[PDB]
Amino acid sequence: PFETLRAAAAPRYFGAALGVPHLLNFTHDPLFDVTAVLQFNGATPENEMKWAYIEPERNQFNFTGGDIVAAFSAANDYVLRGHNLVWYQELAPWVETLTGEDLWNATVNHITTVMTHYKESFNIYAWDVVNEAFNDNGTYRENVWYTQLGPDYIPNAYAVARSVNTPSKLYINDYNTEGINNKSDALLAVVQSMKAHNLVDGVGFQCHFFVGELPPDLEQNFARFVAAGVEIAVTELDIRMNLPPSQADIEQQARDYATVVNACKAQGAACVGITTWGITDLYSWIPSTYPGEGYALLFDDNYVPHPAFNATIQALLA
Ligand SMILES: *[C@@H]1O[C@H](CO)[C@@H](O[C@@H]2O[C@H](CO)[C@@H](O[C@@H]3O[C@H](CO[C@H]4O[C@H](CO[C@H]5O[C@H](CO)[C@@H](O)[C@H](O)[C@@H]5O[C@H]5O[C@H](CO)[C@@H](O)[C@H](O)[C@@H]5O)[C@@H](O)[C@H](O[C@H]5O[C@H](CO)[C@@H](O)[C@H](O)[C@@H]5O[C@H]5O[C@H](CO)[C@@H](O)[C@H](O)[C@@H]5O)[C@@H]4O)[C@@H](O)[C@H](O[C@H]4O[C@H](CO)[C@@H](O)[C@H](O)[C@@H]4O)[C@@H]3O)[C@H](O)[C@H]2NC(C)=O)[C@H](O)[C@H]1NC(C)=O
Ligand SMILES: *[C@@H]1O[C@H](CO)[C@@H](O[C@@H]2O[C@H](CO)[C@@H](O[C@@H]3O[C@H](CO[C@H]4O[C@H](CO[C@H]5O[C@H](CO)[C@@H](O)[C@H](O)[C@@H]5O)[C@@H](O)[C@H](O[C@H]5O[C@H](CO)[C@@H](O)[C@H](O)[C@@H]5O)[C@@H]4O)[C@@H](O)[C@H](O[C@H]4O[C@H](CO)[C@@H](O)[C@H](O)[C@@H]4O[C@H]4O[C@H](CO)[C@@H](O)[C@H](O)[C@@H]4O)[C@@H]3O)[C@H](O)[C@H]2NC(C)=O)[C@H](O)[C@H]1NC(C)=O
Ligand SMILES: *[C@@H]1O[C@H](CO)[C@@H](O[C@@H]2O[C@H](CO)[C@@H](O[C@@H]3O[C@H](CO)[C@@H](O)[C@H](O[C@H]4O[C@H](CO)[C@@H](O)[C@H](O)[C@@H]4O)[C@@H]3O)[C@H](O)[C@H]2NC(C)=O)[C@H](O)[C@H]1NC(C)=O
Ligand SMILES: *[C@@H]1O[C@H](CO)[C@@H](O)[C@H](O)[C@H]1NC(C)=O
Ligand SMILES: [Mg+2]
Repeated sequence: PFETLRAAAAPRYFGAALGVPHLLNFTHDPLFDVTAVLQFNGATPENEMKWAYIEPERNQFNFTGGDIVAAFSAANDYVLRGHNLVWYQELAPWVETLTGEDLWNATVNHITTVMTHYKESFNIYAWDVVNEAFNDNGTYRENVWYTQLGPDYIPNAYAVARSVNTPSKLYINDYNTEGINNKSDALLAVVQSMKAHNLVDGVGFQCHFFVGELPPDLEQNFARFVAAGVEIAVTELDIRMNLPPSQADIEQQARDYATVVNACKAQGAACVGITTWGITDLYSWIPSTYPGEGYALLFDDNYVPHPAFNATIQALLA
């Protein structure tokens, strides 16, 4: 109280994507784990619970990576989000050639085995069961499950997740759904249905934003999901800019983080937390995905806070 993100956010959590290779780099880069403990009280595994890592061959599970992030989280009594179970990317190659009932059987076994493991071992607050199931124009993404099983795979996946009987909230997660547009409309219609049918609890908004270009009706869109009766969370926040960073963009980034915080706070108890997709710019996915862009997180390459850090603290407290 009130100098850290985690303190300022209470009773909401303020989390970070944590990668196993950075956590285990404590010797050479202690500030990563130190900043995690001092500033954050939520965590999402960056990669190692994804299908390609956790079930690399059929019915052969590898929990090592997920267990490391979960244990770090448990030691610090973080809010832990499981991420993710059904997603067209970072999918083990053997899945992509399965057809029909065979594909569905593999998927049921994936969801059930992974969730049962973490039910018995750790406290998972929420699971991103299905990730990125829609296209920008509001149609269903034609991934392998859609192609083989049709649109019903989405509620069926939540049905399977429910049958594990964990105390985890079940979330659906996506990007470009943060404003009011075709994609968020489509997501909302499906969420309204699934919520009616007791299948989903939460909606995750990734919020991979570009500085000074946030969605115009961010808060209003959050509000209509909350009106549908789900909780929401900001799940993968970063706000990127062109490098080297201009003074104007650094200042605007501060305003943009505050804008996201305020859109969350406006929902009261229904918005449970904010997670940034990483801790420091030094390991951000952005400069390797968008060359010449970066400076997107709250701490720079030397773990010195951005001006956005102060703006986030102030918005959380106010
Ligand atoms: C289930 O899921 C699991 C979890 O995901 C999977 O397990 C993970 O699998 C991945 C992929 O294979 C693996 O990542 C790779 O690891 C490679 C091994 O690196 C480690 O070991 C080497 C070698 O250590 C030996 O030698 C040193 C000294 O030379 C000694 O100190 C060691 O104790 C050890 O000695 C013993 O063995 C030798 C013979 O090997 C004997 O001669 C000796 O007598 C001893 O018996 C180390 O050098 C590495 O150390 C680095 O990282 C650790 C952190 O864990 C640091 O503490 C350490 O200081 C050092 O850090 C430096 O390197 C890192 C990058 O590695 C830098 O970031 C950092 O700045 C430092 O410079 C490890 O301990 C590794 O080689 C490989 O590297 C990749 O990147 C390089 C670029 O450098 C590329 O060129 C390569 O191609 C690779 O892509 C990569 O990181 C994970 O380690 C592994 N486990 C975990 C927990 O994630 C599992 O496979 C899966 N199972 C399935 C699917 O079945
Ligand atoms: C575990 O912890 C360790 C820390 O102990 C982590 O290692 C560090 O990892 C970071 C992130 O990858 C690296 O930062 C990057 O550095 C490169 C340049 O690196 C070269 O130059 C370094 C500086 O060299 C001078 O200065 C030193 C002393 O300061 C002198 O000793 C030298 O002689 C030079 O005068 C040098 O230190 C580097 O180290 C190399 O040394 C060993 C041998 O010792 C070599 O074998 C290795 O190859 C090792 O690299 C190296 O020579 C920068 O270019 C990077 O900046 C880009 O990326 C940033 C984000 O990552 C971004 O903010 C920047 O703006 C910039 O991005 C821009 O440019 C990109 C070009 O690629 C564009 O793609 C992009 O879009 C954008 O436009 C970055 O700063 C550290 O070098 C590294 N430190 C060490 C000591 O290794 C390690 O990663 C951790 N591991 C895990 C798993 O967490
Ligand atoms: C809204 O935008 C979406 C996304 O841009 C767009 O959806 C795309 O539609 C086209 C067809 O109009 C899909 O193209 C393919 O058509 C062939 C048949 O010729 C199918 O075999 C494809 O199936 C996929 O699966 C194959 C394995 O069996 C793979 O080879 C590959 O993954 C194929 O894509 C597929 O139906 C295209 O896949 C989709 N894209 C996505 C992301 O869903 C849609 O047309 C737009 N609607 C509008 C503008 O009204
Ligand atoms: C998406 O926008 C287009 C305009 O190009 C519109 O015709 C269509 O009805 C919209 N889709 C949905 C699902 O609202
Ligand atoms: Mg706990």
